[PDB]
Amino acid sequence: ALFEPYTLKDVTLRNRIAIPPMSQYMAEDGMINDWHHVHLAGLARGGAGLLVVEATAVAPEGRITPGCAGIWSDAHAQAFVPVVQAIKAAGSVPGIQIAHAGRKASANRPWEGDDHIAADDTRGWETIAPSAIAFGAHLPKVPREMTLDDIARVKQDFVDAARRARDAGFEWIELHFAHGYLGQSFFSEHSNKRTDAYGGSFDNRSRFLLETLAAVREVWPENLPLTARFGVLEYDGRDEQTLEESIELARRFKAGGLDLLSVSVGFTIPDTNIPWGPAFMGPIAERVRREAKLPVTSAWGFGTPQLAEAALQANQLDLVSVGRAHLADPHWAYFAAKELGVEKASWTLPAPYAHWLE
Amino acid sequence: ALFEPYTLKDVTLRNRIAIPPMSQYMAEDGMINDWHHVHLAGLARGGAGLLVVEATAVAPEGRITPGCAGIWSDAHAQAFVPVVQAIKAAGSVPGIQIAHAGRKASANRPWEGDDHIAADDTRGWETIAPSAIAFGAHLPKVPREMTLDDIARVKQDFVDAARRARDAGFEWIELHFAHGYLGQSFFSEHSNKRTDAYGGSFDNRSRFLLETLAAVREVWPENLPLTARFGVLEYDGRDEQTLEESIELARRFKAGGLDLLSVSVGFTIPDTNIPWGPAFMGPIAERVRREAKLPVTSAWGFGTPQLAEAALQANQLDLVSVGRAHLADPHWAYFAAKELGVEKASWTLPAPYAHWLE
Ligand SMILES: Cc1cc2nc3c(=O)[nH]c(=O)nc-3n(C[C@H](O)[C@H](O)[C@H](O)COP(=O)(O)O)c2cc1C
Ligand SMILES: Cc1cc2nc3c(=O)[nH]c(=O)nc-3n(C[C@H](O)[C@H](O)[C@H](O)COP(=O)(O)O)c2cc1C
Ligand SMILES: O=c1ccc2ccccc2o1
Ligand SMILES: O=c1ccc2ccccc2o1
Ligand SMILES: O=c1ccc2ccccc2o1
Ligand SMILES: O=c1ccc2ccccc2o1
Ligand SMILES: O=c1ccc2ccccc2o1
Ligand SMILES: O=c1ccc2ccccc2o1
Repeated sequence: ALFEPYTLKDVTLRNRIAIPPMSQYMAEDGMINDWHHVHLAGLARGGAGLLVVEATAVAPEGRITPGCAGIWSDAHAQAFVPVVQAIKAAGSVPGIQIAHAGRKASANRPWEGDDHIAADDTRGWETIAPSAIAFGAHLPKVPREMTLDDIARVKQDFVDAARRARDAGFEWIELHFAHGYLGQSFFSEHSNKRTDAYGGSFDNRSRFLLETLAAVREVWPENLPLTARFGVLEYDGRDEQTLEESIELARRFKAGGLDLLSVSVGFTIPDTNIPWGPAFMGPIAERVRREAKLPVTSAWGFGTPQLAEAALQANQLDLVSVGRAHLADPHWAYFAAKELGVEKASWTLPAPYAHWLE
Repeated sequence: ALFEPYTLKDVTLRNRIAIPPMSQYMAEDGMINDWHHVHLAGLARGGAGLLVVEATAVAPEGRITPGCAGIWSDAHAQAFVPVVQAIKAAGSVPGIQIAHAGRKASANRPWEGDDHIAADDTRGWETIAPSAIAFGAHLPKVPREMTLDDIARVKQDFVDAARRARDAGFEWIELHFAHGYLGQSFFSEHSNKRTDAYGGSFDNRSRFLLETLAAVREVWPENLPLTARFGVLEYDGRDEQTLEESIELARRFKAGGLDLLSVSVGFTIPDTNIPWGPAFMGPIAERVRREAKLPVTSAWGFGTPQLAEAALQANQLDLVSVGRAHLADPHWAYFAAKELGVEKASWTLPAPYAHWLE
């Protein structure tokens, strides 16, 4: 099942293996470079059906860190063009995740402290969010409460980013509404304490996300998959109520033209108890898929090829996202094809490799 | 031992893992392209101490196939510059193998027949060699016997190639005197039937190789390793006599400034019986190392990390060359570091990978 193709709108993936967005923290002032080119091109040649580029900020302040990729100008977008073209030459579908880190912005690279940047560090910047409340823990900075104009500006930033992504040749877009960043923080009552149209009720908390989706849909081609990543629960002791609301929003996403949902955990606050384990998201993704009638992918521990295969056969997932295993071995799809007994497994790879590995 | 550094002349490799030349057959009219850039850069980031670029023809007719890389003009050399710079940025030493395919030239890509190109195929060309005798089998073309001017011209081609390699920034050069191509074919009595100064006696058969080495040494910096690959036996029933002469030539190579010998099998003729097996070259490489007092590397089946480690501990090898395992997994050095219990094995890789794999 892992090596059956998948067709969504006009796009066909050669298999069900997706490489999820994985931030590299190697960009400079948002501009990607040869780190990203070789990294992504090498992954595409590894055999995966879909490669989703790391979180790419729609605005400078929406980067997580000083090394995050950005697409907030045409020059930033044009930098993606040769990379997109290399992914395509390798036969993988190029996708990109567009993002805004919200209150989690202005942080250090994970191997450089992983924490909010010190006040007098010239690299740092003010963060913005639905409400002036800090994440806490290693991210204690209190964000600035967004004005209605801020909200309009960020929505337009998402539109501009999607427009650029389209024109750079991406065939698959993913709105980053997960992992506690801006979009996730608008939906969660933990972080959203607004009393205007963007806070309070379920309708109001959903509003930012739904409007951003609608605005993006105006510029993103109908025949190319339009997707999002969304944390559907927090493991914060409110899981049944949170999952119910998240599934309801997924229904609204679908009605608003969303083709597939990448199902994640919220990470909106630090005080949680996540039951980490191989493929632990499987049952959650399946419930979203069933109850919203929407294709899904998810991640965490699917680098064991048999787990990926089991998830697909059980219809918990439509695509299986495999992250860290691809940092370890960019040719993981070849490893998986062998593990699963695929005919001519070496031809998961391009000829100059496949010929010799048969 | 596999992860101890190695210093040769002014060059220091971060470990004893070498990626040997592996032809990609993806070049056009000798010019390399983004296939080679991403392929080589990705390998460099995988952790290997030394990356030797595939056989690169010193002249158009010295390509094995229409897809082989070339360095027979300054424009061909300049194309290597960004690749060399990427290898260095990744902390690997960039080397290159310069070559002339001799009677084995003008062949199809291995996945396109692997045989001599048909007479009326517009891609083909006349081959040149010490004597007009065919390899046989899948390479039945009779080469043209080289004139003394041909020999002068090819030596100068090797000099020009080494000069270009130097200027492109390579830190390690390997003369391809192995695998039945031009250099190997001059040394072997099977293929060299000349009656002039370049044939007959051991001195005469060695001459082409020794003069080419001397000529190259004039332009290749003294402080950068000067090496060659050389088939030391054929498994043709003449192994003791052939090994004795090959070791004698290795002594002459050393006296003439050779820093390290990549020990191989000759492949000069098809009628042989090679005892293929994991690390089977080990005992042969050790005998050359001992009897010529010269550092060596070799290859074939060392992708099993424990075999690589054993070879080094037994002083059979100074560097271990690992080829096909790197086509399967460009991050093989990381796999090896884990297998061998290296401290902080993930940091065999660059930070954007290592941080997450610890
Ligand atoms: C280095 C790294 C970078 C990541 N970057 C992103 C990102 O930019 N956006 C995102 O939504 N998830 C990101 N993730 C989360 C992954 O997409 C994925 O969900 C996670 O690694 C779990 O899958 P795995 O066990 O196969 O690695 C990242 C994960 C890692 C390890
Ligand atoms: C695809 C491929 C290309 C190769 N190209 C070259 C080459 O250009 N020059 C050379 O001397 N050897 C070449 N070789 C031989 C390798 O360098 C090496 O000796 C051989 O693969 C055995 O090592 P291994 O078992 O680790 O693969 C090539 C081997 C392969 C599989
Ligand atoms: O959305 C994200 C962005 C970055 C990241 C890094 C490590 C782990 C998870 C992550 O999720
Ligand atoms: O799988 C492939 C096959 C061919 C190719 C050519 C150039 C660049 C990347 C490529 O990837
Ligand atoms: O194949 C791999 C290798 C390492 C690793 C580390 C963390 C998570 C997943 C991983 O997968
Ligand atoms: O010198 C060489 C050049 C190419 C090659 C291809 C496959 C196997 C061995 C080889 O050796
Ligand atoms: O190992 C590395 C570390 C950094 C780096 C930067 C640019 C290109 C390649 C690189 O490789
Ligand atoms: O790791 C590997 C995987 C495949 C393979 C095939 C032939 C020779 C060596 C190999 O090494």
